[PDB]
Amino acid sequence: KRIKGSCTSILVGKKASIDGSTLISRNDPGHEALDPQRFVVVNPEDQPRDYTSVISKVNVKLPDDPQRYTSIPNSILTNGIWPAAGINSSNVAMSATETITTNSRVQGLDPFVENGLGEEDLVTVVLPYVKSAREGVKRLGSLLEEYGTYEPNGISFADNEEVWWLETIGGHHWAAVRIPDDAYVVAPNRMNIDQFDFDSDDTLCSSDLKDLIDNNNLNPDFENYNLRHIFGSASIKDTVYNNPRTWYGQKFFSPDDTADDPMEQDLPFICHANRKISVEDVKFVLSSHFENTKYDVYGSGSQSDKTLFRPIGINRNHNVHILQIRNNVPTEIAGIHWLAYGANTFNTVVPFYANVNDTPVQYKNATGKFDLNNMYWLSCTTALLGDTDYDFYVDMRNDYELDAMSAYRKIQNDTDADISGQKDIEKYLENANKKLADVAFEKQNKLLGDMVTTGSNNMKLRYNLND
Amino acid sequence: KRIKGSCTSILVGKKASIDGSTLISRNDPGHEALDPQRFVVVNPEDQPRDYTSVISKVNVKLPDDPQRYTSIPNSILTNGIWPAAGINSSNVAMSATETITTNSRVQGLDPFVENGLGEEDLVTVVLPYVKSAREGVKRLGSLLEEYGTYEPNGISFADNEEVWWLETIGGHHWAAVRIPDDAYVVAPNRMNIDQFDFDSDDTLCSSDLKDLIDNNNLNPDFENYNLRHIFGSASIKDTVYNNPRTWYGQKFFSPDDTADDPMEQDLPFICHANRKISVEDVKFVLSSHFENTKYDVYGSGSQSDKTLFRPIGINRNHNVHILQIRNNVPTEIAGIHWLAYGANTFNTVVPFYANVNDTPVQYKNATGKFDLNNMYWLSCTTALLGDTDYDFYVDMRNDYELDAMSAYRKIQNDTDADISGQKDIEKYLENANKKLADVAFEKQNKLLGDMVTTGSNNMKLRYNLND
Ligand SMILES: [Co+2]
Ligand SMILES: [Co+2]
Ligand SMILES: [Co+2]
Repeated sequence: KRIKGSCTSILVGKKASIDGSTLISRNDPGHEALDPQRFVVVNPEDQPRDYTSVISKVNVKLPDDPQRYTSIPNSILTNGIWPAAGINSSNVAMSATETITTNSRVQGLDPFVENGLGEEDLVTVVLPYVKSAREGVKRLGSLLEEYGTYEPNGISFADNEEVWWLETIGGHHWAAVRIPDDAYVVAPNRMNIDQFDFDSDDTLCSSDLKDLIDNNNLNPDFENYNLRHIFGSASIKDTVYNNPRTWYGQKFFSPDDTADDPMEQDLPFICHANRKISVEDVKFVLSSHFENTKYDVYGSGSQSDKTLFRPIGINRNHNVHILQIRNNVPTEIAGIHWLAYGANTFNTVVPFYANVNDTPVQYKNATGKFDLNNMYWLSCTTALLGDTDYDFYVDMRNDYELDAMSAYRKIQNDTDADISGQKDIEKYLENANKKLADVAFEKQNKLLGDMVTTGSNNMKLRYNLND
Repeated sequence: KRIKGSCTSILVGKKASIDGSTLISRNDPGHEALDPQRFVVVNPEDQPRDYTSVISKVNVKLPDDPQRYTSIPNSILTNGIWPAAGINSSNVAMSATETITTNSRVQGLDPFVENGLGEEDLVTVVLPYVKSAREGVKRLGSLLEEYGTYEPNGISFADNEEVWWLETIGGHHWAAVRIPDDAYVVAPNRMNIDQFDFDSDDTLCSSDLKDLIDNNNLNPDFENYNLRHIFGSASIKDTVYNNPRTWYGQKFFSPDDTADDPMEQDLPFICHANRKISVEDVKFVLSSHFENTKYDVYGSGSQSDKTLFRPIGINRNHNVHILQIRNNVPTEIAGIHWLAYGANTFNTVVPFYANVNDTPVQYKNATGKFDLNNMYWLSCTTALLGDTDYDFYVDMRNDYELDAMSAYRKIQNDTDADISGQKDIEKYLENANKKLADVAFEKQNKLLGDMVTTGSNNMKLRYNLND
């Protein structure tokens, strides 16, 4: 047995969002436990042409024309801080942090390959060599066929037009679905793809997948093809660890199409919300642990409805990551990395422009010993002070996030609105990303001050007396 | 009154399964507690021609042409280790470990015969002399009429075409139903056969059964014949000990045709699933404790709608045995003994080929004192280590079972795919069986290492903390 944790992905098609962007997202648990959030640029320079896989050490030959891409690194690993997600210079987004499920019937036919690729390799070997989400699908599929994989994975791709969800199937097979423009998906650590039309333009798969199913008695259904019925799981672990997370998201976006059983094994894959979806919505769902009277995590009653469902995106590590490819803006400022910051219950997402060659100084320094001029330690301070009397800080937490998002959006809007006469767009965007980093810091500083100010004024008469 | 245990049987017709096989199954009563369980081949020589019944010592003369059959034994008795189930060289499967019920009106007419056959005799005196599921039914019926029985029993027979369920009735009578091709049955320790057509090609019974009923006011119903209404029980014990097990299986396979009362006395015998049934499905149901939200064994809060409704297969004594006769392959490799291994919450089923003259060296040795090279002792260790922190080990346990099953199926598929050019099929299958026993061992060995490794690092920062 080995490594890896719990993740929830939300995909939004370009007509399903409030601003016409595509959205792919994820929340992330860490394995060891320090979470300084960094984002990194990988220039064609730094891209290997003879790549060696992280766990398996197999050697992979990569094309010689890699695109610059921005990367979001991860946990403790067995070989270097591999990219979990990213946006390349063609505005293609990819995220490969969603472990899914399988079953023993297909594994008996196409087993995990112990010397295969793992999810740690996927962004590196796919993202720099494709100019569309759909190319991302075909290239990854072709690489699974060639090198195999030792894991069950779900991978999201997006560009300004399309969103694709790819699922690996056994050691070498795969299947993928184009999310409709007006649709959204909530996907936990369980194989998600349901009804599947091999003919469709909206689908892609191993060229032998249908024959693989038909010739080996893999299909449990009397009619049609449901890929997660065929290749996935419907286990006991799913009902408490995966399905309630799907259910919760679908209850939020589609309250009138979603019944009341968080354990349901056949919640639809593709959904239609009753309204357009914002970045704030996605952030909330990826942050929120089922909270209305039902399933806190936790407080006032019940706990006969509790302890045994799985919180999102809290257990914790709490990093929400949202990749947005916008429309109706010049293509050079379209790619946005909404990066987590962080941390505890005081996390926000900061909208960095992805189209840059260098990063704000904060994300290459240390992050050595405690220093309140450093964003990490300031966050840790705010985090720790937060659990003092935490529902004395619950209402100033919501104001903090609101006020910080507001400040981030002001910068994004001002930057977008003044793009037209700029002679150096890349430096222009570097400067915006540095304004964002600065206000993210200033906001948490204002937060530390407000907590201490009102805390010292409450602790003062939690000690009881006088007029 | 005297000996015996709790059993649940599941029967699947050849069009009801995912792979075109017939399935008969049972989970296994603990006798006392010796649960290293054997796999045994019985050659025609070792078959008595003058058989002596186990308890009653009555003498039964058997034909002189017995077929080779594989047998699955037990522990404690007053005489030996009788075969509970088996597959013969004609690919007929039989299982006789399902005690049922009766009533005083039929017993008042045809009492149990104190010196008759009991379930310990049935496989031995039926299986070696029949070439079809249906012949097994006719022979058992004839043997009950002749020697009588002291018990109420349910017996399943299968070949590659048909599945039959026979129920003994009083001292000498019996009735049997052919399970339809597209149907399945969940049958606990209660007389199961309901609506009954004497005329039918799909039924067999005592030639006087209808007359017995009509002439003795045995029929409680205004119209037609329901055999368990007439001959069986609808008792208080049935509502908590039998019916919930039936209900649970029917909820799992036929969720939209099954209501929500587990105590229901009139759940149908024959059922139609909403999907095709896998070996994995059958294993899960025969293993599973009634879970989720309502009634575990045991759990959530608060424990009186959580009950005297009892777990199958937790009492505990979890040996799942599935007899499969495949179609889809040559007849020489069609009979599969899915055998338990085992044990505690750490059991899997291994698909041993039944068409062999010898058994893996595993099931011929001692079974002496503690030795970690022995499958039994290795199993006890992982089992005991399992109840330290039982849901620190539950998620690596679901992966253990999944991963072992996959490795088994890989071997099964490879063995099957290369059968046509084999010159010594018997030696070929013995070798495959030895691969299976080995990998099952190897897989349990890897589990011990993984359990100890993760255990050694979690209880170790019961430090209560810090990096
Ligand atoms: Co067509
Ligand atoms: Co350009
Ligand atoms: Co039918």
